[PDB]
Amino acid sequence: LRCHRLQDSLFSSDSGFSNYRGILNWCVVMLILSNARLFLENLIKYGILVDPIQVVSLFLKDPYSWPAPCLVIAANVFAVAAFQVEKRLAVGALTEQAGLLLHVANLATILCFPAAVVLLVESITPVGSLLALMAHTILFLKLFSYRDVNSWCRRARAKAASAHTVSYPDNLTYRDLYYFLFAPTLCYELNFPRSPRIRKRFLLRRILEMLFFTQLQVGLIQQWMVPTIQNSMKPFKDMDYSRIIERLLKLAVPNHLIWLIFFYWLFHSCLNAVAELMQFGDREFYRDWWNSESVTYFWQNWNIPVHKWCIRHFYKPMLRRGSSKWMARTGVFLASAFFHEYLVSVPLRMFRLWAFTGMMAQIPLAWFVGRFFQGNYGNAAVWLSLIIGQPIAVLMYVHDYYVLNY
Amino acid sequence: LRCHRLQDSLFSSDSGFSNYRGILNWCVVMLILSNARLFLENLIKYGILVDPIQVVSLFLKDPYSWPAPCLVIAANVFAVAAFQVEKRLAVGALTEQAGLLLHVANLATILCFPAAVVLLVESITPVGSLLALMAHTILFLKLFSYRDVNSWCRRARAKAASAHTVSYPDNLTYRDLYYFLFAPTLCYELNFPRSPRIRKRFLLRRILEMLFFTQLQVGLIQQWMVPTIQNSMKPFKDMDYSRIIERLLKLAVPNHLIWLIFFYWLFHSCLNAVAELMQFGDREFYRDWWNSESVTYFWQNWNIPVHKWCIRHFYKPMLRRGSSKWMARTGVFLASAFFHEYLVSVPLRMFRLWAFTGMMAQIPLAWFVGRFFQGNYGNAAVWLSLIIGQPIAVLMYVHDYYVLNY
Ligand SMILES: CCCCCCCC/C=C/CCCCCCCC(=O)O[C@H](COC(=O)CCCCCCCCCCCCCCC)COP(=O)(O)OCCN
Ligand SMILES: CCCCCCCC/C=C\CCCCCCCC(=O)O[C@H](COC(=O)CCCCCCCCCCCCCCC)COP(=O)(O)OCCN
Ligand SMILES: CCCCCCCC/C=C\CCCCCCCC(=O)O[C@H](COC(=O)CCCCCCCCCCCCCCC)COP(=O)(O)OCCN
Ligand SMILES: CCCCCCCC/C=C\CCCCCCCC(=O)O[C@H](COC(=O)CCCCCCCCCCCCCCC)COP(=O)(O)OCCN
Repeated sequence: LRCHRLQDSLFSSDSGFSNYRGILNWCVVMLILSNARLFLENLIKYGILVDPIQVVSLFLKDPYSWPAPCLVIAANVFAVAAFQVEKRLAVGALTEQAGLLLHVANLATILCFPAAVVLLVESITPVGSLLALMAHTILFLKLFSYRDVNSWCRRARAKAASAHTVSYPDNLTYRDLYYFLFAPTLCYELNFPRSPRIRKRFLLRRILEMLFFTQLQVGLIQQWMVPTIQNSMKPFKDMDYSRIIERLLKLAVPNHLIWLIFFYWLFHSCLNAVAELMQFGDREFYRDWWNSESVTYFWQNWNIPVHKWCIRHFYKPMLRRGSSKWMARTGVFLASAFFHEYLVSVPLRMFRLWAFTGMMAQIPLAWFVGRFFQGNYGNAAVWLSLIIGQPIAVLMYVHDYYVLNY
Repeated sequence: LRCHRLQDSLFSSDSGFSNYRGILNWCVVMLILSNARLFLENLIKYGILVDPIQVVSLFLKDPYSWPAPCLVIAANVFAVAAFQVEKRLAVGALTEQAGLLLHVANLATILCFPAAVVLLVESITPVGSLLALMAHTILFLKLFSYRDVNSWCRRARAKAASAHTVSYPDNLTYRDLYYFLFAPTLCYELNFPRSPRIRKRFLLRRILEMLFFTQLQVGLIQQWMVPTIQNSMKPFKDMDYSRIIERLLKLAVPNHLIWLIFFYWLFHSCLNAVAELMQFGDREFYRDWWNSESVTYFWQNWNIPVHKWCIRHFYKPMLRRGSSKWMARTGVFLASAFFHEYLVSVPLRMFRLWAFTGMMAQIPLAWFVGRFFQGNYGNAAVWLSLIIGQPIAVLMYVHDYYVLNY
């Protein structure tokens, strides 16, 4: 025919190729080539330990100590309490007002009890504090969705009474609830999709990814960031804006890499390992936030579980139960900022209100990046907005907690 | 509807997402964040020079010296000679046998003259030697395609004589030929596609990419590879296989990064700058060789110009002018290996026949990777096959030439 068309190079902006799966395999190949010797070393050196049954027996030796696993186990009380008020109002008792009050009390207690235990106890590690508060905020969102879905499938039955798949009143079983609580999702649903089998190879690869990226994050921190912080061990709350920026410029890129590894290690490897153990089959925990040419598209695709919980339990109901789309969006912003400063600042016992100010500054930044940049330049603007952006607030919190202790 | 489908995570193999444009913008953002200060520094420090008109006047001060630009300029003699035999047999003279002999003489001279000048001159730098030989092999392929296309469009006219677009005998103009010679293509064609305009912004970005990635390659070499080579300055021709491998394991990853930057800097930035200056509009210089889950698919998409020149001037004619598809493929292999060892080993004056042995070993490696691995594991196997693969042969040549001189 004609050996020469009129086209564009694949790497060009106006080409629209977008088939770069292989820039991922390249990053995997290079991470492995660079960390595989050390990973086999640390795996034989740490995997040879007797961790599994010794740490559990040690914790069982002194309950009421190690208050973070104590909190995580006590969360079952709130789980069972929600299940009880549900299964009790499922038949005859607790007219909707009473059940809604019991559930609101249970939810507010899920939120305010672990915060209290964390603040009013000195023997609780901050990483364990964070695990307790994150488990309890996950449980809070899960039980909020539980209440909402059961209320819906109960109003529907009450209506239709005067006109394989499990119907409404037959899903209130401890098996069901405690499968939902460990499901990689925040939106309750009768008849979750299911995977055919367990795929031992997939689960093994997920566990390997978790171990590898854990060791990689440890490398990143201990060899790029802890040295840089220890060069000038001065808290951010006392430094000035100039010195703060001079230090954050040195700390940003390692912090960004650590956050990318958190995202992968958690929203792909950990959540897929969980969803594979208990066959879950949905497995859309994230969407392509990396090719997000705006901050608004970034937030709507980072953390798909939380976002769809938001959109169908906190934003759509506000539009229904009221008006002012603007007020719904600002309420979503408020809730997200509250949960961020509650996850980052209650474990570290700080309240400098930095995560909140960063979450705020995301707004003018979002308008800026949405208005000025487009396409791949907008995507690069979003990548900048993530390198400094919000993760720098969490970095400031952790930097202050590091230099104020060791 | 139903908030939970049955799907897979985007990073999973069996998902088939492949929209990772944004893992590229991330690499650009990070390369810029890591090298921008130094790049502005080296640009003000090197761009302030009076390079443009001083080096040309200095070369014009002593022609017959600097033999590499002398060779590149003398290539115009072969260009004009091919154009002359064409435009002369275009009308009445040089029956096809005579014209074919003149063109074969011209081509063999294009190949054997710069090799001779390079070998039989001591004052020629190896980088300039390589530029001369690469310009002359590009000219050879271009003129081969020129001969073939004009022969075709002349046989067609001779036939049809006894039954906007430019017809055959009206394309033989110096403007046309010397546009073709500088076109980013190896396949001649009457009526090349054309771009509408010059797009000063695009050309500026291409020049910026060329400068940036040149400085980046200089950084890579001088700060990752020259130190590593100077730690043990021992030629590869004298070391044993064990020590050779011990050193190549240390040299591979920097060599691989340098080769990726060569690929980009040349097959995208340089070729697009050229194609934009002289509006060319075709601009398919490469295809997605990065997501190539086999070595055979890699070769067929790395270097699209050379590959399509191959497929429609050296492989399809052999299938036509003969048989034995196997023999056509092995002839393609032979020609590629010859040109590789002629580009890498004539400038360095070495003839250890290493590039040839690597090009050979690509064959069993290609069968291996094609048979055993699939999908993303096949792609990772190809990435391995590029990290050690063929570029290590060129690395061995350059390492020997470095340690044997400085
Ligand atoms: C004693 C000798 C030590 C050195 C030689 C042995 C090294 C062995 C390496 C072990 C590391 C294994 C864990 C790495 C972390 C990643 C785990 C993994 O398989 O990740 C997978 C990613 O893998 C890929 O993408 C393709 C496979 C990559 C294999 C790369 C092999 C490199 C060479 C190995 C040897 C390295 C030697 C280094 C010497 C300096 C998960 O894949 P997915 O595409 O996301 O989807 C799969 C589910 N659909
Ligand atoms: C104030 C002057 C500008 C900022 C400082 C200089 C930065 C370096 C300047 C130039 C080197 C650029 C090398 C790569 C060029 C990439 C061109 C481009 O548009 O990339 C695009 C993607 O990349 C971008 O958009 C990058 C935009 C910049 C992001 C990085 C941030 C720059 C500003 C802060 C710099 C701070 C440096 C100091 C840090 C301590 C699209 O890709 P493509 O394949 O190139 O296609 C374009 C044509 N269709
Ligand atoms: C020491 C290791 C050096 C590795 C250098 C090559 C790797 C390039 C670096 C980062 C890759 C960034 C990828 C795009 C980020 C957005 C998407 C994302 O979340 O990516 C995931 C996040 O991963 C990352 O961000 C990787 C972080 C890289 C940390 C690099 C540490 C370098 C340490 C210093 C090395 C010094 C070498 C010697 C210097 C003289 C990666 O996903 P995957 O495992 O590839 O998925 C495949 C599943 N089958
Ligand atoms: C504390 C530790 C020591 C200090 C930090 C040291 C950092 C410097 C060390 C190593 C980095 C050396 C350079 C690695 C990347 C080589 C260049 C490269 O891959 O070029 C790319 C070539 O890519 C291809 O041919 C596709 C296949 C390979 C995928 C690209 C991989 C890029 C890796 C980026 C790593 C990011 C961190 C770099 C840090 C300087 C050109 O792509 P582009 O510019 O993104 O184009 C899109 C816009 N049109």
